[PDB]
Amino acid sequence: SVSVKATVTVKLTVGGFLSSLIGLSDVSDWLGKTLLLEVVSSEVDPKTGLEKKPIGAYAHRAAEKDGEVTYESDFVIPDDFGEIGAVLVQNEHHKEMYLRYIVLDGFPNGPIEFNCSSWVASKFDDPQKRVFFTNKSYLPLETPSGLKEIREKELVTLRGNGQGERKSYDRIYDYDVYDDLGDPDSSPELTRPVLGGSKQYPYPRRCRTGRPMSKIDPKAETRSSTVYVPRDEAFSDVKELTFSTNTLYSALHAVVPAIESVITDTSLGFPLFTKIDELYNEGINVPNLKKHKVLQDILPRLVRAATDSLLQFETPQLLLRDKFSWFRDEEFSRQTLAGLNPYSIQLVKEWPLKSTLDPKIYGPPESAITTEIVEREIKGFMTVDEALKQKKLFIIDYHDILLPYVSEVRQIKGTTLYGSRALFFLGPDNTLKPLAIELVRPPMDGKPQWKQVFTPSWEATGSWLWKLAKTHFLAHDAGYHQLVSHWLRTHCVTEPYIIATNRQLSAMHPIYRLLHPHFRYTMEINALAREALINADGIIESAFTPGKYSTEISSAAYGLQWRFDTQGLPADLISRGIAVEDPSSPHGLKLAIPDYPFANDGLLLWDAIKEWVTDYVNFFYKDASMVKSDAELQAWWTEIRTRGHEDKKDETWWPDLKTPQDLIGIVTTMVWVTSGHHAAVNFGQYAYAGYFPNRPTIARTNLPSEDPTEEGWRRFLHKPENELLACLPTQLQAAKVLTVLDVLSSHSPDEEYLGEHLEPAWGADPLIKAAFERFSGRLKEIEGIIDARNEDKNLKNRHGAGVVPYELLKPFSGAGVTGKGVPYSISI
Amino acid sequence: SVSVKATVTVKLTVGGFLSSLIGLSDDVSDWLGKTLLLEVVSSEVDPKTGLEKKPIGAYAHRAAEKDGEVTYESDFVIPDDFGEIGAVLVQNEHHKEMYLRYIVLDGFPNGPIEFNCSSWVASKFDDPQKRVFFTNKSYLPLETPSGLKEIREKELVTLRGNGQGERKSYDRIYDYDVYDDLGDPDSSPELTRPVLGGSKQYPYPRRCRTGRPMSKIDPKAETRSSTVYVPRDEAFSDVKELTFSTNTLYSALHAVVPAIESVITDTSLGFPLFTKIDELYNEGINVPNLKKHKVLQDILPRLVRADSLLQFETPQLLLRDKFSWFRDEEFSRQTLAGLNPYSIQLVKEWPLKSTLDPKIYGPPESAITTEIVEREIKGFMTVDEALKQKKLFIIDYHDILLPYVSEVRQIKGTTLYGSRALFFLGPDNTLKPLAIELVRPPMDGKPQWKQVFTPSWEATGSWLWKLAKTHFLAHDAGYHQLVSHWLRTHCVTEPYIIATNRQLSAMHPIYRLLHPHFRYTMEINALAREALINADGIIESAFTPGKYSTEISSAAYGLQWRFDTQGLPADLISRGIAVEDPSSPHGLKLAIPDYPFANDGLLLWDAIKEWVTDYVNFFYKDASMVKSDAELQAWWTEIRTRGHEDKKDETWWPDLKTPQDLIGIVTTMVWVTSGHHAAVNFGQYAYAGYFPNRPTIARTNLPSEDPTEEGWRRFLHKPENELLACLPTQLQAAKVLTVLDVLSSHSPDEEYLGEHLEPAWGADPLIKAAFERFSGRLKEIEGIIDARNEDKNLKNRHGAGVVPYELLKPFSGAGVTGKGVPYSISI
Ligand SMILES: [Fe+3]
Ligand SMILES: [Fe+3]
Repeated sequence: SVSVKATVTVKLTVGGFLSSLIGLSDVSDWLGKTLLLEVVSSEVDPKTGLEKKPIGAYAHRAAEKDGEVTYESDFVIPDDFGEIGAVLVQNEHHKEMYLRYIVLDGFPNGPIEFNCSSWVASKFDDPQKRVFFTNKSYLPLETPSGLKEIREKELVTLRGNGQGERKSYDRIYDYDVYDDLGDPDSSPELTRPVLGGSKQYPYPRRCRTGRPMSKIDPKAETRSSTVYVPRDEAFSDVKELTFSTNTLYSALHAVVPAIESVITDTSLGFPLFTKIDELYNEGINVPNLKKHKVLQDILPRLVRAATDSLLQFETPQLLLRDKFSWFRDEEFSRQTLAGLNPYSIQLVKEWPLKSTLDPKIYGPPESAITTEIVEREIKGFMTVDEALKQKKLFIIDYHDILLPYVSEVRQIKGTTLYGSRALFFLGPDNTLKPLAIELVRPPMDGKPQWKQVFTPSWEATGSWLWKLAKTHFLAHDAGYHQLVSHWLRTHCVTEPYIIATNRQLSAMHPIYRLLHPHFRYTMEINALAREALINADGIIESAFTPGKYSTEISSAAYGLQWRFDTQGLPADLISRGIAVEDPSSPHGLKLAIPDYPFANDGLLLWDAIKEWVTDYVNFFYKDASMVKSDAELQAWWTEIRTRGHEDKKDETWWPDLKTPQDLIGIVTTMVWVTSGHHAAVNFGQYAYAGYFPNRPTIARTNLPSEDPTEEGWRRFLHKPENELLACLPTQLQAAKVLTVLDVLSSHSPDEEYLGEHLEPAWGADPLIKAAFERFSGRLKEIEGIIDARNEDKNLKNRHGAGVVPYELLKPFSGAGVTGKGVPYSISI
Repeated sequence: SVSVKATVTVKLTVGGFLSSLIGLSDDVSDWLGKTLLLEVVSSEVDPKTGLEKKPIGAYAHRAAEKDGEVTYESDFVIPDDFGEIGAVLVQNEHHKEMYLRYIVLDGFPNGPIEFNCSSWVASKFDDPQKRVFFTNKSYLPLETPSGLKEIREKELVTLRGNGQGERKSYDRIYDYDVYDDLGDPDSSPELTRPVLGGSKQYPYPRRCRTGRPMSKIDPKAETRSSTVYVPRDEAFSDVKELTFSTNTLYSALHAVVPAIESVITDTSLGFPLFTKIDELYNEGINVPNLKKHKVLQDILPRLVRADSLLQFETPQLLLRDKFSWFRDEEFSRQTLAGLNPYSIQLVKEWPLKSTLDPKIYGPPESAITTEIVEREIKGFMTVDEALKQKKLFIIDYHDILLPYVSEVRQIKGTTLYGSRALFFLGPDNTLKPLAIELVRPPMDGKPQWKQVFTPSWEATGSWLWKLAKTHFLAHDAGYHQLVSHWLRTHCVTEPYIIATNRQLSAMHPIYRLLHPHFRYTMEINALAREALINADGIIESAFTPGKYSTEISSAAYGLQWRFDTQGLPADLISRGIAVEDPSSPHGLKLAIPDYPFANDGLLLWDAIKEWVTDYVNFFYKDASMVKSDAELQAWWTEIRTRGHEDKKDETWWPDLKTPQDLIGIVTTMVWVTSGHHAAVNFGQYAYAGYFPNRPTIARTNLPSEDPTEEGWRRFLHKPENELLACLPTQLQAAKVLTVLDVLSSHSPDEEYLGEHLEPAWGADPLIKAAFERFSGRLKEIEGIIDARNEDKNLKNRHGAGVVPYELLKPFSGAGVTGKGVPYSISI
């Protein structure tokens, strides 16, 4: 018999810490007397073939260091037991405890580490014993015989039965539709359509919460301020208060209601551009502030010291470099390639431009952007048909997706809408020139279709109409960026992958341990987004052009455009006509826009990631038969298509999962989206939209040339800047958006950067640890490649007088709003 | 024997009132005087002897006291055989001078006899010779009544003086003398300036002789003085209100400006933020040494408010559009409708080429190229089609500026280039800027530096374009202020005024036609040679050429100024903007059809010319009457040979032999004093009050001129700090903004072209009728212009955020209205 010492390290903390500290509803009641431990053998009883009996041991307290308590248990294990493959834990305390890790000592051949990083419920809440595996990873068919049944049982435990209201201690991962965003029990004006489950509103599923349905609106799930996620996905409880989720929680439920308390007039615009400059210079006095000093610690870039507090915004990086760049047309076009939404521009392949909408409903489909209008601005270089053949015309085209909403959005007080197109021309020095913006209003109110084209002009009136048309198009791009490029294609579509990973891949599965850092933090951020960002009267509705139709439009974009096989960066660039496969070219891709900072730097990250994923997959899957025979892997991919993205389960574009290369393609796509895609659309938000006239979230008024009256037109001619002010966000909308965007762009102190620190199971296997080291080195090299590109005067889309260097895909960064740094996961 | 009563009306006031009120240097009781000796002069000689009858006397005695108008009174008796009275002589017994408004003779049966005096009558102790005032009837010299021939010629002798002496206060002597009082070589060899006028290298219009002693350290320099002499009646400030243009400007240059120079002590302190520039208009500067005046808050309300607060009003350009000053289309629109519409000219020859000495100034070929231009315009037409169809236009300062670059570049706080700016007229008749070329001549051993800048699609070329615009705009500011404004109006006009008083009798009809167009100018120019264009004056302290600024105006004078291109039609033809075409409006086909200054100016030209035609034709029935007018002939000769002596030999001076010749000369003169001056003067604060739109100086070189790796990186990192470093200092900005707000303000007693007539004009029925037609034509033009500013097809005056072009509307109220055309150069 061998003597064994079990050391259990527990973190000192409590759930729901921040809510109290900032005032929205003892230390001795926290920790328990003892913990029951059971060591589990990796091998079944030889000869009998049944599972050996776990050997128990109760564990008691010992020391307290660095905010972490140790629990100790000295026991003895028979020698015919074999290696230990897992440990079972039961909490006898009446409250949950957070277990950091477990070390088994006294073994000759070495210490045995278990990575817990989990809350262990009070047995009185859930009597089921928790199992923790060693850092050794196994395909299902390689599971040690003594662990095969416990592996399957734990998966059964996390799947649950698809019923019941989820309790805070549950660990059950399952799907449901977005039926929780409206508030019909509060007003029928807060009623919202269910997103997911129909041909008309397709949508990714989210984590099932199972709260009771409303009696007023039986399709709506009742609202709660405590939105369930499985217990360990609520990372905010064991992170510092500067953690992303904690800072965003504080902004949405403390700072924003405080803003709404001092800026009560919801229709008060800025009367002067100087008043906009005050947001950054003098700020806003907010006398209302519960626990004001705590917020000064949590949000130092926002809440400043003094019984009352000052809300004051930092200068956005765009303005620190060039106070005037926001109205230069070349910076407008530069930002389609290097700004916060690099995902919309595509190649023009058909000419003239023509809508696909039913002309019997939406009016004449021919674009008002004419060949002669184009040649007026490019002919000193080339003709239109020349430009088409040489891939020099590019477009951002929101016409067909936005026009079906115009009539309805225009019924909302304080906003309007157009179908819009922005046309660009790639010059000889590889910089974009904006050629035209077209704005359409469909036939409605008995009037016919309204349609105009605006261009940079030689005279003041057309020049001002151009500026107002940019404001409208920019507001459409803000909505598309926030709802589609950002919310839909990262946050929203990823949550079903997370759910399926926990439902179908065992915690000891290698692909689970590969995906895990890329999936942390996201489910909890998304739950807060459903509670306060994309809900009825939430942040986006209150400040973006489409109002209450904002989230529906992301459903339409999902149904119309989203497919898994174009989410990887090469396939996205190819799909938009920006690249063609070319063995001669860097990365195998010939770019029709050669200086495209987002895409140039993204392909460096894509290759580095792919090579890491290749090394990892090849370590565990030596051939196609090992892929096809992995029942967990196959069940995982199947559930992603059939439940997570159920509304697209029948589409033909889903990749096969039959070879190791198939798996590499699938994983690289997922983890590129959660790291670099999200980073590129997320951490530049304050830099470019913090000074909101550069990127307004809403254009509140129609163009003066839309059915003008003599008196309105004369107002426009007299004081055109006042038309822009009346069109730009209100003071309340500006403060709310700036507050949220500053938080979203901020790297928390404990941000986990792509390829900086390895996972426990990765560092436990020498060949994986080595591959991670090569990955980390590749990323550090990429840092140096990007830094040189930002000093290259030939790359005018990232280097120039007053130009912001493109750093959003530099992997590593310090804390704060730095404009660089790529986390593993969607963390904010 | 007829009994007549004289009613002299004298205004209660004293000379130099402002200088006391502004605390820099006798009580209402002692102001006036005791008696006034009046002598009536008959217009007819003795029909027997043919000798002049003697004048009938009478002492006038202080009689009444009303309305700041004290009247003297004198009853006396005139013989039956005296004749119609043609003049009255006046003598002042008081030790102080006095200012008479008018003299009325009551009693004669044919009506009252009214004498317009409007003049200061000195003490007999300073000048004993008595003062003659004529009736409002006008006479050519040969038509002079017999009893007035000798008095007429001797008043002219009195006004001319003896070409020597030092001019005293009470003097009324008009005479010429060169520009040798701008330097101050007697307080630094640095504050020394050359003499303008006299040399084939420093030609210049003459100015009013002051007589003050020469320089103990420099033979060719006149002493400096706190009182600059103009003939006594030309010092109109003494009888105008404190709000009068000359009074407000005296306040600014001698009170406000020194107070600013007392706080803002760092002559190199730039603006650290653009937000600091905005505070000029929204918060002001605290200026302490201003409550020493507390009169400034009444005289300069737009400026001196409430340690006193100097705050500036928002210029009109920014009221319409905070952002128009960034826009390339507003830059180009202002060559046609801004404060300097006189520089743009048609490109006739391509390619551009310098006329300067290649072995001193480098290759003369321009870096503007056909392929460079076609890169922007081929969407509309080729270069050859553009020159053939008159679609390319230029403002070219290269050859005049390049010779000064090396010397100006030795001045700390400034630099210089030779510049060209090229434009293209598109199909809706709006201009687009194509390129600016900046040139530095070979100096310091380096070759010629020459770069062309254009509107760009990339941030670096666009910021270099912005910086090139700043330099070009500084050059246009200097050329506007020194040439378009100072030289071609104020400066070249003063000799006309001098010659008119020297050679045309006050009773001469052309004297009386010209008088309102010449009022106020001489006193303003004296204020200018004392505080505006002097060594270390306002211009030198804030304008790109610094100490070389006035010389450049002499250079443009010598190189370019000719009398026969100063009329508006001849100016337009000379610049290639217009060709003579009987079938176009005004007989002129305009290459730039929507050209607000030229369109509106030709309306005024035609209205003025028809008034002058009517007046001249009333008095000169044929060429013989023009040829035999010894006064008129001596007038034109003195203007050529003495007023503009350095050009007296040029072949372009018009002849003066026919009524039509006279109409052309006068119309040219009075267009310049009214519409020309108004168009370059009263939009100054509107366009240059927000000085980044029109900076008076560009203090730093382009970053692309022999760049260092480090400086180039500063430029890339924070390009708006390059622009701040180039833009005027906080001292320079506060000085120019002060001056321009004053120059752009119409005093309340501003006399607008064709509103009120002169006394002699209203006295003759056909002249009055002709004036009424003139006045109506002008009122009509107001409504023509008002409609033009509502025409959306006239994109150069109508559009979103665009300042209407109102600078040549004839009538206005007081203040900085941006409209209204005075008779004269009044500010
Ligand atoms: Fe995000
Ligand atoms: Fe003037």
